[PDB]
Amino acid sequence: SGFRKMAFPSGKVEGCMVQVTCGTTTLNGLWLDDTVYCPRHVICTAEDMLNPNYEDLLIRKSNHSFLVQAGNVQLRVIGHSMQNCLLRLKVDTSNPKTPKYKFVRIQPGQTFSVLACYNGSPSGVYQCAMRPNHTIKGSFLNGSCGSVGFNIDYDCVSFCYMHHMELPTGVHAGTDLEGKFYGPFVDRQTAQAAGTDTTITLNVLAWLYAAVINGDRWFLNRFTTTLNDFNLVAMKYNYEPLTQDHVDILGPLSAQTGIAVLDMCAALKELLQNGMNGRTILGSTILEDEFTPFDVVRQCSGVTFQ
Amino acid sequence: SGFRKMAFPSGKVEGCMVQVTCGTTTLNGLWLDDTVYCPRHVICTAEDMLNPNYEDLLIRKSNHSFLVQAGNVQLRVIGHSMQNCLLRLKVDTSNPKTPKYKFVRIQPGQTFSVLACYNGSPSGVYQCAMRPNHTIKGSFLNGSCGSVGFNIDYDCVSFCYMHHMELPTGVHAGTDLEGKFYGPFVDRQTAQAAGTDTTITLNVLAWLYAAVINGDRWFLNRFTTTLNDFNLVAMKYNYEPLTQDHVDILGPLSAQTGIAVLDMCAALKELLQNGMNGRTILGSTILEDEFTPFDVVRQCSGVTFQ
Ligand SMILES: *[C@@H](CC(=O)OCC)[C@H](C[C@@H]1CCNC1=O)NC(=O)[C@H](Cc1ccccc1)NC(=O)[C@H](COC(C)(C)C)NC(=O)OCc1ccccc1
Ligand SMILES: *[C@@H](CC(=O)OCC)[C@H](C[C@@H]1CCNC1=O)NC(=O)[C@H](Cc1ccccc1)NC(=O)[C@H](COC(C)(C)C)NC(=O)OCc1ccccc1
Repeated sequence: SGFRKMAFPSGKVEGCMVQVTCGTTTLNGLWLDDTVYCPRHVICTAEDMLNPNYEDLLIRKSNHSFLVQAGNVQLRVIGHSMQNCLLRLKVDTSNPKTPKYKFVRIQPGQTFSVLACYNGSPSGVYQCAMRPNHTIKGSFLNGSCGSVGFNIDYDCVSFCYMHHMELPTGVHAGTDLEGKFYGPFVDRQTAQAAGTDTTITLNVLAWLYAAVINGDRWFLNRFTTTLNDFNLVAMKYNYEPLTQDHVDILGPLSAQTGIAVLDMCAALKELLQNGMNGRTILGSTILEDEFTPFDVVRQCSGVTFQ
Repeated sequence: SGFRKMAFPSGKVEGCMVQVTCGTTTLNGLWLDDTVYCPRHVICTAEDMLNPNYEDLLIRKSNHSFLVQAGNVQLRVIGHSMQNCLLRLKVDTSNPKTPKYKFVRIQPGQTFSVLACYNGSPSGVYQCAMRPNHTIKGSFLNGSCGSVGFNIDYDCVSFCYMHHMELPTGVHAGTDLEGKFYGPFVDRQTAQAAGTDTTITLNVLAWLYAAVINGDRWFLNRFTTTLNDFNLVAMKYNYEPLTQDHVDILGPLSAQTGIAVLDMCAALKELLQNGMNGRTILGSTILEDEFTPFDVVRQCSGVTFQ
């Protein structure tokens, strides 16, 4: 029993974190086989973070412009190239701790673990959702750039995020490991703001199923709803519209609990309209939207506490 | 910016997790140097979990009664002994991945990271506080026994918890790494219940400081309180009494924000009496009590957003 925001074990990722220095700028890099990946803003001049031309900045660099440190060991850079908003540095040594890995671009509403890092040294690990507005609600300080997000399946690490910047609202923006930003953001310190965010409906429903699996039914009701009638309410409360695909994704959780998806939607409709009446769900006074259906299945028992 | 429940990176601990089997019972063990530590209830007969006499059960075992698996490698047991509620198994191989480590008994209100494990395989990592009633609000399923809790300072792992049991309320009980239970619990399936819990006042105050450091002041007020007058209110709302030692611990956070501890106590008094008026603090609609002053200092900027 219990239900916690749970990150993946971070060991396979810790073995890949290095420090990258260009001029007086230091940030984190990710070392896989003979390549080190890092945010390309490491090459920005101290004087110009507003209008960098990265092609013009990079052509002025040699391999020995870049210093790469893995623990106390210096890695010699033997090649470099830009890929979108990252740099790919070739080094003289393949990382002996390289795990089985893939690069994946995650989708809005999906979750991942973040390994917060400073000066190539891992400091903490926590779970994040990719928000509908393509930001994450992370926890990052100066020095955290190049920290990575990932998921693990069996023994394969799926890297999905590298950290680049903080927006005015205190939320975070970054790229996949091909260097393409999540959302409309750009790596320059020109004024940018996160779009309006939305509550991840699918995740709220998954979490209500988690609550039932774990033994709590207080918030259910005798009613049902149509998908379209639910969506009228969803719009009012700034929830994402529910789709048939989302209904199908919830099949396994529905089956384990014996609660039809549209019946759980009716329960959710009532919670939105009436509130929770001073009660909690899985220890929460609010409706949680950062657990996916996959996350619920991973963490909860396969046997419902009936 | 941001504020998240953040666990320590788990790699140093993952390298120590093994599987221990006696008869048909399998659980997790912790492998450090040439010793494997695990819950002694691994030796319980399938028929008797109510009244085991562990001395009588253990004397009936040989070294080869115990099977220890590290990944796909079998570790030969060459000695065994009971220490309180754990078994200490001596094995033929010292763990080459043994980190610098200490065993520490943590105190109520303090936090640690839990590495949830099944069949010797780490599955997830999350942060827990030791509750005043000596339980933790974990997330554990069948097979999780022997999962460990820890903190990390510099490169030293301070192990503080090994998991043994779940109580009727869905909360968790276990031992330190000397095998002594936290709280009045015993490792037998005789009826037991967690004592009434209390809110960790020191942590709530630390978290209010975190909110100020990160830029939010909405909940402050023009008032102060005496320690004793605060405690009258604390009793009413089931908060731990605040002591001068707790006031002294909050010195550094008070200094960084320019908010005197008793002034923050007045702010907290008002929040208890009046509620939060539909507002949130660090994204929370309630008062969070699972971040210590140390946790706040670890995670927040050393510069207040004034
Ligand atoms: C990682 C690098 C670093 O630490 O540099 C030293 C400050 C850092 C990660 C953030 C630090 C605190 N929390 C974080 O998540 N990233 C940066 O500082 C970004 C650096 C950069 C990006 C692109 C080109 C060149 C440099 N910059 C930002 O995150 C910046 C905010 O700066 C700080 C110092 C306040 C964090 N964000 C930004 O410029 O957003 C666009 C914007 C929005 C509104 C007004 C102006 C600009
Ligand atoms: C770890 C071992 C395991 O998985 O065994 C197979 C079930 C497991 C961890 C819990 C599983 C689910 N969540 C957990 O945190 N621990 C146990 O199952 C404990 C085993 C044990 C303890 C002491 C002597 C011998 C065996 N037992 C319990 O946690 C038990 C609850 O059992 C389950 C199966 C429902 C989890 N708790 C208990 O007996 O508490 C005392 C009590 C309270 C009220 C009425 C009767 C007894």
